[PDB]
Amino acid sequence: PQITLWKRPLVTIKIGGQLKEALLDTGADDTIIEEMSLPGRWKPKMVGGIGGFIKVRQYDQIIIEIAGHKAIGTVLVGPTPINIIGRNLLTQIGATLNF
Amino acid sequence: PQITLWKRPLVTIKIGGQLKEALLDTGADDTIIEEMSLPGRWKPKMVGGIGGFIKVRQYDQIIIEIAGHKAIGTVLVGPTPINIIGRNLLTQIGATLNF
Ligand SMILES: CC(C)CN(C[C@@H](O)[C@H](Cc1ccccc1)NC(=O)O[C@H]1CO[C@H]2OCC[C@H]21)S(=O)(=O)c1ccc(N)cc1
Ligand SMILES: [Cl-]
Ligand SMILES: [Cl-]
Ligand code: NA
Repeated sequence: PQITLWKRPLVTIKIGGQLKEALLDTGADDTIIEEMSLPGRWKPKMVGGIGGFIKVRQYDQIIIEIAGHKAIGTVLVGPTPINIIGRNLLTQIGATLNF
Repeated sequence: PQITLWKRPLVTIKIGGQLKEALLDTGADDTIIEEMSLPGRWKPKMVGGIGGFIKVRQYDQIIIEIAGHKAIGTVLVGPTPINIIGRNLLTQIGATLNF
């Protein structure tokens, strides 16, 4: 796909057996999803942005289908106002910025 | 250019005659720069990010060069942790997301 940026670049993802919508975010180092359960081990992390930091759970080796493209990587889970696909998984689907 | 996402997509910007670095951020509606002086009047705006909201100064019709492309548009100034180029100016320089 080529995605213009006139509106937010929202896509459908599948994670943990659940379909969700998420923002493709080149400004995010990491992927962060709103509170949900995921299997396996986790460790606590703080992640910071505009407005300050939030505490999240870091799960490693989680598979996510992103607009029909599979990726595996770390997923943070916590009180983010929107689900965000960050660079750690955007690389894996071959996403690039073009101008 | 075609910019991969293995590293942060940082580019040089020029605003008020000064070179700065900024992040190309598809997850940002709005361009926001760290504190600096800009001409004209400003308007109030609240910006909500991962960690809560911040107050910023909204300047309209500001001339800004981004990675060698000319844009003229709205720039917010406030305590962002990093200079960010959001979709309002990414559209002006013709940027798309591709995968
Ligand atoms: C601020 C950037 C350096 C980092 N952010 C990614 C960014 O794209 C967020 C992503 C985002 C989007 C919506 C709400 C919260 C965060 N956008 C954002 O805060 O933009 C604000 C300015 O324009 C506005 O439009 C969106 C909210 C405003 S972040 O959400 O804090 C974040 C930080 C670290 C990770 N790993 C993942 C995400
Ligand atoms: Cl990862
Ligand atoms: Cl104010
Ligand atoms: Na795991």
